[PDB]
Amino acid sequence: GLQRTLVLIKPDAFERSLVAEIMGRIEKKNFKIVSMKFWSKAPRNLIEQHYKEHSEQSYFNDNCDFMVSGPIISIVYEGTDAISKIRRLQGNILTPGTIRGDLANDIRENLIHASDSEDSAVDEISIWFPET
Amino acid sequence: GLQRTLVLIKPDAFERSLVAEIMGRIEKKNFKIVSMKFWSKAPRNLIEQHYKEHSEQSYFNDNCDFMVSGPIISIVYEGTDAISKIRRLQGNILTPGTIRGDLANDIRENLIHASDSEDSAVDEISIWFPE
Amino acid sequence: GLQRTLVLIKPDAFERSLVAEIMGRIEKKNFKIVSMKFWSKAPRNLIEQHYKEHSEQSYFNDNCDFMVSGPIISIVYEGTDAISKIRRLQGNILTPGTIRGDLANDIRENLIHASDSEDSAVDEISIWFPET
Amino acid sequence: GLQRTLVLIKPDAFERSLVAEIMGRIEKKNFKIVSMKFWSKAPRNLIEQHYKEHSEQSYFNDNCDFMVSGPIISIVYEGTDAISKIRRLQGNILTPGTIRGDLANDIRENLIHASDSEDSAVDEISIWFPE
Amino acid sequence: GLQRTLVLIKPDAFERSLVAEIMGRIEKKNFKIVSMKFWSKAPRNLIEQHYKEHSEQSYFNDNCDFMVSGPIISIVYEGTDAISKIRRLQGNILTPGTIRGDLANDIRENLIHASDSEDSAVDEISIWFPE
Amino acid sequence: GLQRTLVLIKPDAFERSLVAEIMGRIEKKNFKIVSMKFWSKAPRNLIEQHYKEHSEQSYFNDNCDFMVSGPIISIVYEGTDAISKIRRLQGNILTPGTIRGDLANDIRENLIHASDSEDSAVDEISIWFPE
Ligand SMILES: Nc1nc2c(ncn2[C@H]2C[C@H](O)[C@@H](COP(=O)(O)OP(=O)(O)O)O2)c(=O)[nH]1
Ligand SMILES: Nc1nc2c(ncn2[C@H]2C[C@H](O)[C@@H](COP(=O)(O)OP(=O)(O)O)O2)c(=O)[nH]1
Ligand SMILES: Nc1nc2c(ncn2[C@H]2C[C@H](O)[C@@H](COP(=O)(O)OP(=O)(O)O)O2)c(=O)[nH]1
Ligand SMILES: Nc1nc2c(ncn2[C@H]2C[C@H](O)[C@@H](COP(=O)(O)OP(=O)(O)O)O2)c(=O)[nH]1
Ligand SMILES: Nc1nc2c(ncn2[C@H]2C[C@H](O)[C@@H](COP(=O)(O)OP(=O)(O)O)O2)c(=O)[nH]1
Ligand SMILES: Nc1nc2c(ncn2[C@H]2C[C@H](O)[C@@H](COP(=O)(O)OP(=O)(O)O)O2)c(=O)[nH]1
Ligand SMILES: [Mg+2]
Ligand SMILES: [Mg+2]
Ligand SMILES: [Mg+2]
Ligand SMILES: [Mg+2]
Ligand SMILES: [Mg+2]
Ligand SMILES: [Mg+2]
Repeated sequence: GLQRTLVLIKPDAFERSLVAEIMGRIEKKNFKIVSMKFWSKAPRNLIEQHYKEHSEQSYFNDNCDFMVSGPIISIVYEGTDAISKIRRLQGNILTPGTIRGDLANDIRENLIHASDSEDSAVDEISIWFPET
Repeated sequence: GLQRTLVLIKPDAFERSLVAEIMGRIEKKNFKIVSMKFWSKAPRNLIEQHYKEHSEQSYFNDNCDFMVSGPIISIVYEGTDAISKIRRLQGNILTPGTIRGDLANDIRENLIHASDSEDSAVDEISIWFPE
Repeated sequence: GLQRTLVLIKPDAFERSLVAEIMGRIEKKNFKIVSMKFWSKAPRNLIEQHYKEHSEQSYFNDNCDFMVSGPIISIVYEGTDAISKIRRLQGNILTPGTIRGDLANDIRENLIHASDSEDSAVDEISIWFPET
Repeated sequence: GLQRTLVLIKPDAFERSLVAEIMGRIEKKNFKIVSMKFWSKAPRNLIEQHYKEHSEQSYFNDNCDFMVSGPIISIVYEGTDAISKIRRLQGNILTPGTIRGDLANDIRENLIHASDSEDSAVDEISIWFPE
Repeated sequence: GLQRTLVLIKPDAFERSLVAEIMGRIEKKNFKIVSMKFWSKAPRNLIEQHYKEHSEQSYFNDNCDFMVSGPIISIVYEGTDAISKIRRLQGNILTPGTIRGDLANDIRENLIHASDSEDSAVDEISIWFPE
Repeated sequence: GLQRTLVLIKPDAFERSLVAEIMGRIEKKNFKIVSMKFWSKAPRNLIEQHYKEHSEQSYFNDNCDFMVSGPIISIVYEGTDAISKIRRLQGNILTPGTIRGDLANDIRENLIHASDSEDSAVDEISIWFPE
């Protein structure tokens, strides 16, 4: 039933004034905020931990540089089937109706991260909320 | 082209203050209200009749309990291809862009019913609007 | 504390697809629907009763004709200080922020009626909801 | 891949006061206006050229009639993958989440046109914005 | 009393993706577009004429600079009491419920201009729409 | 011009799912989040300190009870004239167009606190963000 998932609101959301728009979409599907931190600039080690599965890719450093270019919010959301449901809400830039489908048009500047699995959720929550 | 369909706004929509949000999505798709009733509490007999096709399912009684747990609005909507279009608007909890997709996250508490066929529409309209 | 007020959603709201927009504004201020009726065309006697205080004015018949030109919803709303608060939400065509201020621009086609006093509320509710 | 595409806001959008709603959906996806013309009533020749590929279909003249029945806005939008993305945003009357999916319910009165290919985009831009 | 008024959507509205939001507030009040021009960068002369009455103020040239720092839309709107009503809709940065009250927070970068009188409306329309 | 102010999102905003709606209104007015904390339950001592100027009022204890009845968000916002502008956005339950005017209808459960002066802002920021 109940799950917790990790969401990042990305620097481009701040730049484009879409923070509340994104949070509102998750809130409207009835998911609750369990933990939340605002980072004026997230420490790079946290970002590199978060994206460690990508450490070998050509885009790794550039993506980290983006994620450090402005503020981030890290949020733990709770609700039924939260991991998959918030992943679906995130969507992609090809799918209207979703956060990325309605609001994003870039492979990197895509507004929001949501955990993609039970395993990744557990790990991302411990990165951003280790006092847990 | 022109059809009529039956919509129920469920008790969870009242509890969560989403009645206008739901009705607004249908209105914006250019469907028109032909008939509408507000029930502070719907008669259990009407609920059991509405969900008669589910009477042998494990969830039948609990669902009926939920459907009488608060107010409901029954609406007849009219427009081109209304039955399937409003069904598509209803959607499901997995599909963002739809009413249930954007707003609901429960197998039972899912905000809206819309008729799924011509036969069920005629039957459901008859139930809520016997006049 | 708690009051009930009578709201009419006018034919122009139907014509312009603003029914839910208007109802949403009242719902968002936390007022609850206690009674509601949809009228494909309201009987004229009800409209003339509703506007009886205006029976002598030059605009009486024309206003009644408008109120009968399309569907109406009659709603009883309940909440703290409902009469005055919903009156304020209705507002007027000069006051942005209000239903009429944001959405209406006519002396007659102004989308919504809300009871203006305790006395008028009691009387309007009994017109539209006599089985009460 | 930066692209430019042609959008028409149709007379039904003006009639239904949905012009800003439509433009806003495109604006929110980060597409930029490159040029724009308002036509209180579009010259018929421009409409016939626009739908030239449809001249042998039974609906051609009634569709043209509709397209001159009220104002039109023609817009050149620019952005990454604009042709395909704005086409997707336009969507269809069956798919909620899109402009047509949320707002339209007719085969003819469907609110918006967006170029469907690189070739048609070049051609449609030359019709509405020959300069 | 049917009137026509001149509206400018300013470069900050384009920068902040608020063009449709602004136009939508006017559209929802039932005002109609009579003409519209998009300016990727407005000719400076047009801007200097528009703010001619301010030519002796200290902010004149910096204000002009801002007004050519990005695109502009000039619109002629029509409706009952349009000059006063659209002026009121524009509002000020202190008053929530209005365009500037909800969306702007600067003396210069304030999103929208609306004609403030019958005389200025006639004059502003002649600048932007001389034809 | 530039100021910082302290905002609390109150427990009733969480209960009614209005957190983003409230934050969205401030964001749209171009104010920026400088600091933010989520409290699943705020320490009563912090609440009593925040409302210290009310300690001799009849409603003090009940208000504190309410303020610890659910989660709160404390936010420092920054922008031009932030203290009074965000105060104006907060508004009151009588004034439509504002946060409390559109969304609240209670003397206690009123969704948002915003600092009302420079002195109270410095003091309130110090309370919630002692760092
Ligand atoms: N191919 C490619 N991929 C990129 C580039 N920059 C960033 N990315 C990837 C890194 C991330 O996995 C993804 C966006 O961030 P995210 O939080 O992982 O979302 P998602 O990809 O799981 O849906 O985009 C890039 O420049 N090229
Ligand atoms: N599958 C399922 N449905 C439940 C449960 N509890 C209540 N329901 C209700 C909610 C659905 O709106 C209603 C009918 O759903 P179907 O999925 O039965 O819909 P339909 O056959 O009317 O088109 O059953 C439940 O526990 N499981
Ligand atoms: N002066 C004038 N007043 C008119 C005209 N047509 C309608 N009215 C009045 C009748 C109503 O009192 C008012 C609008 O309806 P309502 O439900 O009474 O709202 P309100 O006037 O109490 O705010 O407009 C009209 O043509 N001229
Ligand atoms: N298929 C079809 N199209 C019609 C009819 N009447 C008007 N039209 C217009 C609406 C369409 O936008 C226009 C072009 O046809 P299309 O390429 O199938 O649609 P589309 O690419 O705009 O989605 O034809 C009609 O009766 N049938
Ligand atoms: N008063 C003032 N106005 C400035 C300044 N810099 C740019 N402006 C511009 C913004 C105003 O829209 C424009 C015209 O002045 P106005 O008539 O007082 O404002 P308004 O009628 O557009 O609300 O002057 C400035 O520094 N002070
Ligand atoms: N006046 C009043 N205020 C109450 C009551 N119960 C709780 N409160 C709280 C809600 C207000 O946000 C808080 C402070 O309001 P003021 O009106 O005291 O605001 P301020 O002095 O912080 O600017 O007092 C109550 O019963 N009456
Ligand atoms: Mg990923
Ligand atoms: Mg179902
Ligand atoms: Mg009256
Ligand atoms: Mg086509
Ligand atoms: Mg001026
Ligand atoms: Mg207060």
